[PDB]
Amino acid sequence: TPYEPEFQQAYKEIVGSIESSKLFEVHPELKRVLPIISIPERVLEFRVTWEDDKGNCRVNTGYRVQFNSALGPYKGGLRFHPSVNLSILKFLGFEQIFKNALTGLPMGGGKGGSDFDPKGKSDNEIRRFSQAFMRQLFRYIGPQTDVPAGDIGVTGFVVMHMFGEYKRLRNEYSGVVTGKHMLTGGSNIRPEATGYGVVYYVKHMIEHRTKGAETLKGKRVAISGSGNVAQYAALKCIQEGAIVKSISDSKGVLIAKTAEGLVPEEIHEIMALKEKRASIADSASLCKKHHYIAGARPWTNVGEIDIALPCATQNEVSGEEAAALIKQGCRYVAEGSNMGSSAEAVEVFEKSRASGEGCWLAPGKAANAGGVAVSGLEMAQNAQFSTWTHAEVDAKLAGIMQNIFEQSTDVASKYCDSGSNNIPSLVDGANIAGFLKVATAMQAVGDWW
Amino acid sequence: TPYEPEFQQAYKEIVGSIESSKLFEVHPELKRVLPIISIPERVLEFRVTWEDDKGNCRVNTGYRVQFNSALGPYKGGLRFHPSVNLSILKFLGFEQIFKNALTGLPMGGGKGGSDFDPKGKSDNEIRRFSQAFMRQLFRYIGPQTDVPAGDIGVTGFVVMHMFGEYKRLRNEYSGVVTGKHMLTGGSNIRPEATGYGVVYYVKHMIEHRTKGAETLKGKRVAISGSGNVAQYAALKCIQEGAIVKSISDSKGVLIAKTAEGLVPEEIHEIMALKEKRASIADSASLCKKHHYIAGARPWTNVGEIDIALPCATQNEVSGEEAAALIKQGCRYVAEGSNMGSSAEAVEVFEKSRASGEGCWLAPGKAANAGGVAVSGLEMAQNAQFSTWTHAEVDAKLAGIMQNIFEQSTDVASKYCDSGSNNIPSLVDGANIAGFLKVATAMQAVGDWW
Amino acid sequence: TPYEPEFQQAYKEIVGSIESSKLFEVHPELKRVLPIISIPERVLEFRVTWEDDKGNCRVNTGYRVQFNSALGPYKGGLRFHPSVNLSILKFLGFEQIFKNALTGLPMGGGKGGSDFDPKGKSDNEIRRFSQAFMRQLFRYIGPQTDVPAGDIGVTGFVVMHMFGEYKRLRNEYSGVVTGKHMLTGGSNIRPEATGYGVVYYVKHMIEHRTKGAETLKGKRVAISGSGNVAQYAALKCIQEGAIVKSISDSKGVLIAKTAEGLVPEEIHEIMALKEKRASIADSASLCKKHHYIAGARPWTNVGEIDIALPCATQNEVSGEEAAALIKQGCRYVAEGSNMGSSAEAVEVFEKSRASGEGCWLAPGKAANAGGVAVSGLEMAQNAQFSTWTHAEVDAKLAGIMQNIFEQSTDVASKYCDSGSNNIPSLVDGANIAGFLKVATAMQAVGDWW
Amino acid sequence: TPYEPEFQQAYKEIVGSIESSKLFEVHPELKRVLPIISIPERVLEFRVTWEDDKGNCRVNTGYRVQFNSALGPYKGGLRFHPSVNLSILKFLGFEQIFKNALTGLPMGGGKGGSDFDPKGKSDNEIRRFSQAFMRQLFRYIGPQTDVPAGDIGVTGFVVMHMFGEYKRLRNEYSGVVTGKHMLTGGSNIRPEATGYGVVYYVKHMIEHRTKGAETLKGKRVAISGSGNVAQYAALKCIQEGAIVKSISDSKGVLIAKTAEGLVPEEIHEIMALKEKRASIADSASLCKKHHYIAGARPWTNVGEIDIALPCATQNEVSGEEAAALIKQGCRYVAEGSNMGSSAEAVEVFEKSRASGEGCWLAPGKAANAGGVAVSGLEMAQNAQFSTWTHAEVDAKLAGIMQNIFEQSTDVASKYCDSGSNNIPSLVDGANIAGFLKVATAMQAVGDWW
Ligand SMILES: NC(=O)c1ccc[n+]([C@@H]2O[C@H](COP(=O)([O-])OP(=O)(O)OC[C@H]3O[C@@H](n4cnc5c(N)ncnc54)[C@H](OP(=O)(O)O)[C@@H]3O)[C@@H](O)[C@H]2O)c1
Ligand SMILES: NC(=O)c1ccc[n+]([C@@H]2O[C@H](COP(=O)([O-])OP(=O)(O)OC[C@H]3O[C@@H](n4cnc5c(N)ncnc54)[C@H](OP(=O)(O)O)[C@@H]3O)[C@@H](O)[C@H]2O)c1
Ligand SMILES: NC(=O)c1ccc[n+]([C@@H]2O[C@H](COP(=O)([O-])OP(=O)(O)OC[C@H]3O[C@@H](n4cnc5c(N)ncnc54)[C@H](OP(=O)(O)O)[C@@H]3O)[C@@H](O)[C@H]2O)c1
Ligand SMILES: NC(=O)c1ccc[n+]([C@@H]2O[C@H](COP(=O)([O-])OP(=O)(O)OC[C@H]3O[C@@H](n4cnc5c(N)ncnc54)[C@H](OP(=O)(O)O)[C@@H]3O)[C@@H](O)[C@H]2O)c1
Ligand SMILES: N=C(CCC(=O)O)C(=O)O
Ligand SMILES: N=C(CCC(=O)O)C(=O)O
Ligand SMILES: N=C(CCC(=O)O)C(=O)O
Ligand SMILES: N=C(CCC(=O)O)C(=O)O
Repeated sequence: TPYEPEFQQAYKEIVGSIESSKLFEVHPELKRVLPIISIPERVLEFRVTWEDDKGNCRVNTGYRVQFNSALGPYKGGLRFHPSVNLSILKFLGFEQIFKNALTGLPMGGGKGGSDFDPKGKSDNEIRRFSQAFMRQLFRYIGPQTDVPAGDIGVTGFVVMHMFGEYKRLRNEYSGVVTGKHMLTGGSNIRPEATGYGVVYYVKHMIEHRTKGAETLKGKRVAISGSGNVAQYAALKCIQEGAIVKSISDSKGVLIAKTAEGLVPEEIHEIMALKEKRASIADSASLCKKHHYIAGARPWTNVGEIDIALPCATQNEVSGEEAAALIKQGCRYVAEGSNMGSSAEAVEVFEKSRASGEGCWLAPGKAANAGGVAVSGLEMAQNAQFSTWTHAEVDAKLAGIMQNIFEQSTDVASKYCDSGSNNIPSLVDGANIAGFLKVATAMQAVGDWW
Repeated sequence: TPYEPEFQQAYKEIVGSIESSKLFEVHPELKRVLPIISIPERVLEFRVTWEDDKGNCRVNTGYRVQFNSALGPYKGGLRFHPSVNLSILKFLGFEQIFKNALTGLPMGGGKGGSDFDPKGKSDNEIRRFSQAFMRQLFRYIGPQTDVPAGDIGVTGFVVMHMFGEYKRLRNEYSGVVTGKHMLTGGSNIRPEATGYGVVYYVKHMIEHRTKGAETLKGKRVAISGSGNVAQYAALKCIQEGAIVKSISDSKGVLIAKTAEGLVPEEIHEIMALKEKRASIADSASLCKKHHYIAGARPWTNVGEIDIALPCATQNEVSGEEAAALIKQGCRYVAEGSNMGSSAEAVEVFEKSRASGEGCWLAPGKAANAGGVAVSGLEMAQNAQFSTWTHAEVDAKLAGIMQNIFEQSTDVASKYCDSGSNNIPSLVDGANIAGFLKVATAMQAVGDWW
Repeated sequence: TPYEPEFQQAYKEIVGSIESSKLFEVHPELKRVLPIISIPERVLEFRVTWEDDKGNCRVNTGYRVQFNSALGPYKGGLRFHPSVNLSILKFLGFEQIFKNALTGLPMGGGKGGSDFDPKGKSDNEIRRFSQAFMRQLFRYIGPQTDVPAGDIGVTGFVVMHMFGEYKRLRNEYSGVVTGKHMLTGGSNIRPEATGYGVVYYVKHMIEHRTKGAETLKGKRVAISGSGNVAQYAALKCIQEGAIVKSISDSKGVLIAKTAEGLVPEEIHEIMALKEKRASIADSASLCKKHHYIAGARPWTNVGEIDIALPCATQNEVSGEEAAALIKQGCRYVAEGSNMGSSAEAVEVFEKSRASGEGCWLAPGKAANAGGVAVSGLEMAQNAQFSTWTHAEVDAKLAGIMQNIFEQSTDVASKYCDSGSNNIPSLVDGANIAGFLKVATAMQAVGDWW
Repeated sequence: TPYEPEFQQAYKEIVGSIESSKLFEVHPELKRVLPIISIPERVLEFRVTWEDDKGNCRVNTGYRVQFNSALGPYKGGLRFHPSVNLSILKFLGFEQIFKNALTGLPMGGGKGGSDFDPKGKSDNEIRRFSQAFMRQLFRYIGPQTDVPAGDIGVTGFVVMHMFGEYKRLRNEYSGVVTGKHMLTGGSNIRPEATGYGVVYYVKHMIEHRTKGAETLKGKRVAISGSGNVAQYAALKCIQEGAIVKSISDSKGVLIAKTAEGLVPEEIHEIMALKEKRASIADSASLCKKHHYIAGARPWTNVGEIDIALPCATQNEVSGEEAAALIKQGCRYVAEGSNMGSSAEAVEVFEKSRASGEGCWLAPGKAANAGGVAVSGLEMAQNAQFSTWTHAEVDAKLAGIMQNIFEQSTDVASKYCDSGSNNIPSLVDGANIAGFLKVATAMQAVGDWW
């Protein structure tokens, strides 16, 4: 039995929500599910051998965790980052079970990736790695078996290289991956889906907490990250009349120097930088206009703030940063990143919600579900031999995020207690709602009794 | 060439309708189809070895008759009953060809099952048997090959155990079976579909026979059986304002002691008894309130009656019972059960229709088609990556049953003669309509020339 | 549960040997095997549609009984005869389990065929039927799964058409069938193997019964049948210095009119007749030279006789014929045909052995095993990428038949009682030896416990 | 990157032999192999769900490490022990690469198993677990892909249950596993092979070290373990005229109380105890006759000794025990167990060899190779459709062990230095010989360049 801190972190939060609720008082038989659900159905690791631009034989480790398939084929992204290991991918894959359950679409949970580092690699090297990766993975996936997509380090470029290699090796053209190109079975809204869905979720939070007194307009938002989720979270914020006060990467943070915050052209500039695996610091002009802080996160540096959207990586909000956010005025936190808040930050936010200023955390498995939701929609369009409009997909996305919110608050009211401020735990509601659905389907298919 | 009485019975009725009609005068080439269509495309038998709760090695025989696939993949239920043998399953599978053709959905015909007896078995034993059965069957079925579901003795519990075992063994999540759980690709209305569709069919019969003078409201209905088909036939009858005067099982019959008949809470009580494989006699309270007759069928015991719905098993209405029904006032018979009426009962009812009181039999292959129709709809929802509403499925079901009625009366008028009472044979119309469609598709795919 | 007389006959003889022996006194747990072993692992039936020389759409039923695979892949011949049905093929497939066990080669037991009648068909029609048959069967067989060969009505012509169709459909060249052509993975001695092995077995019988006082030289032999087994039994008899007094077909019997009996040129003439599906009666010259009896079997017509070799079909020796054989001097009977002796004939011969003149029956599952033995050798040569010499295969065949004899007498002495004449039952010894081996392997692989 | 101590231990010893030798001076390009070879080609983990005798849903983790396939299909045993995890199975699978290379047979290296604990389980539970395990593994193995067999906790009973389940699920009868039953493609000598091969290896050690002055006769041997390897090592020792002074299990050690040591009937008694998963302590009579020490290993308790055969598990000889062995007279150590000697014990023995009393360690990857060698021979017999005699297999085994010895000493002389006592390192020679072969084949197939 090995040391898997991130997996254990994610497991402890979920199980804590469940065990602290009335669920096992009402349904004591469900206790039997926990030892079973927490062992993946299957894990694959494989050597990935590839050739660099200098002709050297290179090697990296690849993985696919197929955690749960009670509700559908395994579904979840691929992460290319030098930190990747089994522990991280188990955290993500376990989260993904419950997140996918919340969407209402027929998707099991999985996650995979490699310790391959895209930084410093050419597009040629990345194509070659992608192809080599898929030459290991193809036999273990399929449109009704396991449907990947892109997570950290895995762009449309990578996903599409993988689609191409699968279609060649299996000699079929199907919905094996999502995040595809629009000419090859892609969905409108898929690039935008995660970040748009985070912001949709926040609109439901503001409505509920203010009992309809306020909207997202004029809210000051601190975003971290500068990739797929952060970009479109920032762009949706701006569309909705909110103020984007920060954006960040692994090297530092850009703090807007105007009360109007960052504007769309600036997000597009950063998008172009990240397409070339460059850093925010590499725009001399953005840095001179705004306030660039090498080595820092946004949270303690953004001044007065209303919303925080962690959109980079796990454990990117410390307990100290959570408390600083609240002192700076923050009352809504929604995780674009998977497990963005550290365990200590979760506790700070949950105590605020219960007893303090009422700062309200939406967990990633609810708030960030828009991406995998629109992936499900991509699967549906592929099966239907159809391509829906932007408006059609966005409306479905909005309806899904609303349903996740409603499931979360309904389940929290049924099994939990909100505390002094009467603000239900989105953390507890998402965990319990997702677990109950999966456990029920598991029982039907024979996974436990 | 072996003795297969039930198969021969079912074959003789179908062929009699066809040969007594003008069909082969108009299309003499169709005579060539009969020797071909009546040999199944394929039959599988397999040993099913399993372990009882005492640890003993047990064995039963399993089967899948894949009768015809001109119109689609094989489709039809699985029956667990100690009577099961090849003859019975051929009867059912041959019927199923024509029934499935009538639905208008792309479904071939098949049937399977085992002589395994669920009575006296634990849920644990039933899970184990289900899994063992599917470990024999899986290689011969698939979402575009052969899609089973539940018949006598095969509940959602069994179907879902089988789905789980298939998905594990084939490592894919697809519409391999219908009658699935709502969290795992099930359809709304599927449990209700057969019994609801029987009653829908009867409404068309009353409208036609009374030329719009009467409705189902207030009609006194004798139901046999107490399982999936009988339960929802009884509940639909009550919803429609009819009076349910009986319900039965293999041990006896409950006759209502009030003119109001049985009420929904009583049907639900019986439903709960049957979930535990108990008998009607095991409710002391139901028996004390009503009139329980050990060892009897409803037909001669229900007093005055308007409709008879055989919803248990084949050959459950004798010729003597048919005549007694008519003396008791019965003018509509609709088979929920497959081949519920004995050959002698069919003749009594067809002569009544032609020349007597006008008592009108709807054959199972028309009246009971709602179940496999909604199975087809479940296949469509699975393929579409969609879950339709209850209202949406029920409306489709109603439209299918109406279309089966119209096909039946249209074809009877075209090729047959109704006799003195001008009431077209639903028996003959269903048989000829179904046969013509299948024969036409067979010719296209090369099965005959 | 259907009427399967031939299966029941074969089962009753085997089980009688076992239950009348000490086996279940020594190993009482083996009683549990009988209900399991007697249900085939799998049965396939399929429609076989084909086109005659006049262009008509024709249909026949095909079958493959896969009875037992504890010792190896299913193995056994295909029979084309209008009598064929499931009962007959179950008899043969059940026999084949035990026969294959006796050979010592890794072969399970199965049998298949069709009610297709080769008589009156052209070679063109037979090619077409063969191909159609294999287009149904191919997915259920394979070199390590189920390896057919030719039984009644299935010649090398048929087997090779089937090989060709399999290799095309599966795009591989392997030992899927035995009885192949020498240019396509055939074995030397395979055509001769059954009839040669029968005569080898008889040599062991004469040695044992006469305690080395006599040989096969000069023995007068009555053979029935005129196909693959009879031909080479007759030719081996002649090589060994015995006298062939008869040969027969479905239309009548040729009795030799000389004490020298039939000569090889006459057997070759009949071979050529049977290649064209003609009858013995169609040689005017053979009939004029010898004594042809329309409608008769040899047994009561051959005059004085020492050995009887039933080599046509099941139940071709009545109890009355058995008694007549003994009155005519017969002291050895060896079944070339499967279950050649009727149940009443078996009893006559077993009582003779025990208490009378000492007439000694060798059951087909021992005496006729040479064919499937050399099939196993063909499988070994295919796997090895090798073709052994005639001498090499014949020596292996001889060694196998000797080992079957030794196993039979050793097991009979261990578990049975020979009676007054001290001649062990070859019937009982073969049945018990074969059953013990299969039961032991079944237990190891989990088929029973 | 996780903590994998056993894997790291095994890797460090191998790489130390290689890096301390002249190999990379002669062939510097081989340095590139180490980062590649040490990442498995593939790892599978899977949940194994099963039912205990009380009907409870149980779960365990299963694994198959497919480490290297340059020389053949993956090959190596399955271990059922509550300690099992990925680290242990990687140690074993990495060892297995090199061991399999040394045999000269075309076998890659792998290992798998489960944390399932057979102790306290019924044979029924073990059958059920075995079957469930194989229902997870079957798709990832095959006769030309990955061929398992039995390691700690995996008996013929388990292996054969697994064969049965594979043959059912894949519908083929092939050499998917080795260690099979003799009626189902087993090899003679396979049960005996590991322990016999250890003792064969020791005979070569004595010949070499004493320059032909001494033999194994009369040598006093301390054996640990009491399972498959220990039993047949003890029985071979006795056949060869050596004295068995100990045998042990996880609960304690039996020290012989006579100078004649243990006799074959005593080993057979222990064999029967271990078939029932009982302990040595459970024989009151053995314990009363001899000297039983609860909680102890043999090494410091056996008195004067010449040979030590660790035959239980990894790290079962401490550095202190190694030094005590030498003080007690031990001059030969041969590992029946994989990595039986701790790292500290290896160093004690290698310094003795180099500079001290000349105590000589043979590593498991050489000494214990007889088991997988005879597995390879079982694969060859299966492919050939043949069963070789005991004598034939034992002669091949003896020839393999001699060849492993010769390869080891030849390679040690070529690339290493023996030290003062002129006794070549069997440790270094096995590691380098095995690595060079695998690296060469890897290069040919494109695994590195
Ligand atoms: N994409 C989806 O559909 C989706 C859906 C749900 C949730 N998520 C989650 O959203 C987060 C971001 O994913 P993405 O798709 O936007 O990936 P992305 O496009 O690769 O962007 C990741 C961003 O996070 C930063 N980052 C990554 N790892 C970091 C680390 N260890 N320390 C600090 N900064 C780090 C990167 O910095 P650099 O630019 O300096 O490299 C970059 O700005 C992840 O937690 C992911 O699991 C993604
Ligand atoms: N389910 C479908 O979708 C479907 C569709 C079309 C037609 N059908 C037909 O409808 C009938 C009932 O099926 P079901 O799904 O309702 O099965 P079910 O749930 O198993 O119920 C069967 C009922 O019939 C009784 N029964 C069964 N075999 C009997 C026999 N030999 N003698 C007397 N009573 C017997 C049972 O009595 P106990 O409760 O005492 O056991 C029970 O009340 C069958 O003819 C079936 O083929 C079913
Ligand atoms: N071939 C093998 O390797 C093999 C091995 C072991 C045992 N057997 C058994 O040996 C017997 C003969 O097989 P075979 O391969 O020699 O077949 P074959 O070449 O087709 O010859 C069959 C012979 O038996 C006659 N016959 C068949 N069915 C008959 C019936 N119902 N009534 C009377 N005569 C009948 C045929 O008469 P016509 O010539 O008039 O048609 C013909 O002479 C069978 O019992 C078979 O199962 C065969
Ligand atoms: N079998 C093969 O072909 C083969 C080939 C090469 C090498 N090996 C190696 O040989 C060794 C023994 O394998 P085997 O096949 O003989 O297994 P086995 O039949 O299961 O016997 C294992 C023996 O070792 C003892 N044991 C196991 N784990 C132990 C632990 N953690 N602490 C102390 N004692 C322990 C057991 O004690 P209990 O009886 O108390 O349970 C038993 O006496 C292993 O290292 C294995 O990898 C086996
Ligand atoms: N990266 C994902 C989802 C990938 C997908 O759309 O399957 C996530 O939910 O974190
Ligand atoms: N039990 C069935 C139908 C099963 C199905 O829905 O395929 C029937 O039509 O009798
Ligand atoms: N016809 C056979 C054997 C066919 C074969 O060689 O597999 C028989 O044993 O009856
Ligand atoms: N248990 C094994 C070998 C298993 C096998 O024979 O494949 C070993 O070498 O440790």
